[PDB]
Amino acid sequence: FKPPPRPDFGTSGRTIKLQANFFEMDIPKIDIYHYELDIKPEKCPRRVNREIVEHMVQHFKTQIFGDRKPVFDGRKNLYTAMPLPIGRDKVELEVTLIFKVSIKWVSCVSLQALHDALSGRVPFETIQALDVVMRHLPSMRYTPVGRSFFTASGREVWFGFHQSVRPSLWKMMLNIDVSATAFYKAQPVIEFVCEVPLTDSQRVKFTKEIKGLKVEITRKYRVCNVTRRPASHQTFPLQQESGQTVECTVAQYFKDRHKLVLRYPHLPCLQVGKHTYLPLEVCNIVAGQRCIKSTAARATARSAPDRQEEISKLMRSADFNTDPYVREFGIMVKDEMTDVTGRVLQPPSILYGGRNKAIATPVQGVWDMRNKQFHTGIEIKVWAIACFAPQRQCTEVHLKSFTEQLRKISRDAGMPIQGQPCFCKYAQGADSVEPMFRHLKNTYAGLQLVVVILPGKTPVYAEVKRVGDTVLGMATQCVQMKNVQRTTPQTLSNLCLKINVKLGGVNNILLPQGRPPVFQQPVIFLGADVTHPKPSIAAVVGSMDAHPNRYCATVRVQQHRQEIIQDLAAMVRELLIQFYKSTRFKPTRIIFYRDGVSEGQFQQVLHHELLAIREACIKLEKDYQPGITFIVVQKRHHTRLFCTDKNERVGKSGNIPAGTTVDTKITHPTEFDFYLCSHAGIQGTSRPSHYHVLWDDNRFSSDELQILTYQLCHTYVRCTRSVSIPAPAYYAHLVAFRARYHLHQALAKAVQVHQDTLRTMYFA
RNA sequence: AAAAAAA
Repeated sequence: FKPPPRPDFGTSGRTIKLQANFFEMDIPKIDIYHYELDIKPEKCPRRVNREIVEHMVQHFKTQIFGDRKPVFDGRKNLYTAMPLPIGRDKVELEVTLIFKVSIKWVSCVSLQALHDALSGRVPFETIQALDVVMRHLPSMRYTPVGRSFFTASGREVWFGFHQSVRPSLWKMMLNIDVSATAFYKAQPVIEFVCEVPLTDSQRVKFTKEIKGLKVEITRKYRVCNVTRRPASHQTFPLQQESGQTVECTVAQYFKDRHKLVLRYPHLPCLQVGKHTYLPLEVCNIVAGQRCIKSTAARATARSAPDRQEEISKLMRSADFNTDPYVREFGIMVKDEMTDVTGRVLQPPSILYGGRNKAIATPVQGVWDMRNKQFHTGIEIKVWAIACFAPQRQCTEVHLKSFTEQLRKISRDAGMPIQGQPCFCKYAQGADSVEPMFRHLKNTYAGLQLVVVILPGKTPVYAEVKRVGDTVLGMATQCVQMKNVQRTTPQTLSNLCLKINVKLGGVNNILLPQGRPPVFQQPVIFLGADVTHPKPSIAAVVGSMDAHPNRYCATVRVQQHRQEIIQDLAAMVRELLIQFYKSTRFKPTRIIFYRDGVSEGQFQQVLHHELLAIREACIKLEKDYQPGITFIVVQKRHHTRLFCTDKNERVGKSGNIPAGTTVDTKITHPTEFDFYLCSHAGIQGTSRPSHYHVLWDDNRFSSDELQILTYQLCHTYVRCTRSVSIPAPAYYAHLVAFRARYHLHQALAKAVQVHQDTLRTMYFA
């Protein structure tokens, strides 16, 4: 039900001086007064209600407000510094040239409760109020997008920033970060049509780009569909002065009431609202809407000291300590970043294979395959290469050499490719793949892999994967034609990493000598993530080794945009059933890693998902009562950590080193959480993964779980690196994403995977 | 779809 109290802060790893974009807030101890605001009509969006309050605050200065300046939620909440005569109800107010406004007093918001909640005794309404104060004035000036703000200097990038009030130990802080987002450019639709008579293929793409967007007339209409018929032919039921309803072409209607004759009658019409039709000549896309979905990569990113400068530049630009509404309440936001002292954990040694074994020691989150080979190499006796690019643009000599080098490296990689390709084909057409794909497994018993080669963007990868893992059960490895003409000793080396484990092999295992005490008993590791598009796809992956290296995946479909997992009881049980079949043991502890859950869903996710993970254990045996560790991981937060000393920055990114852990200062005051940069930053500013532990029966310490989380990120089997999140939560992302390429019993039947592929990691 | 990182 409720999260556990933080056990400790731990003492592991070397200390490092850092900075965070958390800015301390000097909060007064006065009370805040909340007022509900019911305005008619209630249909108006966020921005208009803020203008209504903005107009009535000046209008009724003598009547009700006076010296005070009120902050506005944007909907139905209004906080003030000191009380108003409005208290006890009631005032009904008009806004002149139509809105009737009602200001009703609610309750007093005591700020000391926060000053007390950070030192014993977490009132959401108080933190809800402090954000409204800081959010209010930037909402006036800039265009708000969720929590972030943006301004205006066929997509277009708008540079803005993010703002949020977050609680921390002993005090309150303000989180600010530079943010950029793609926005649909304020274009006339005719140029929006131009930038993306129309053919059915020419037309159907435009409908995908503009559906659900808002346009104006040369009113506010949200587009629903793009007509098949042009303006000169599309009709609508027009009534006449007589009363009878004749059919009228949309081109001729503008020719009568609006005196406008269309220049582009051959183009279709934007359907707005039903029964309304608008041609493309008179429509401009509404400015200020976030885009739903190379040049965008150059504007984004920058060194970590570069981003650290922009946040401080922006902190100078806003100057929150001189914000008239922040002045009214007395809040003071420090102009300096918060100094935090993190800890860099030791990376676990990694045992490789072959008779020469070896011990890879990761430095800056990287090691190499050099003078090493696989812990459990899989010698491939036979396989079938199937290139899908023509010998007009490819040649046997490529594949004669591509396999020549590939065989040479797998010889060094520990999975010796001793056989030779049973056949080597050229085949084109996504449809003819399946008939060929059927004929290859029958010709060769003990067959393993099929190296299909795919040139550029193509939906054949969807069918090669759909027919590959769900039906017949053969292994499948894809590679672009761009990588068969050019073979560097690493492009092929990362391939042998994926292929070996996809054939049941073990590329590497953590040093068992140096391992936390949670491995003294049998323990299973789970990862879950939901990817939304109609149906949301949920995947749950479970540990199968005690190393732990090999995993197994279960993926289901569920309600559109649903973040909870109802089939968690079914999937965890099925996952944990496969654990006994492979390990011969029952896992004493379940370590659940959950991804994609915001704190607004913590009480909703933990309640159901922990009960489902307990329903899974109880269906096995009446007394199978292991310990559940519920860990929500977060990568889409906004916390940033920068190095105080230039002698600790790593690479051109200037980012923090791998294994940087933070328990103090900027974490949740009472509960148990921490930020952990398991990886090293190659590009831009690193975003350290945050782990909030909602349930823990296993009685973990802060150290042991932080080291366990760090060690699991090394166990990724697709690169010689540490990664963003632990491998279970990472593998869950692949599986739910792999099910997307599998295109209502048939959907679950399409997402269901074959038995022989379910044996190991088809997804890696 | 060699891979990680970056929105």
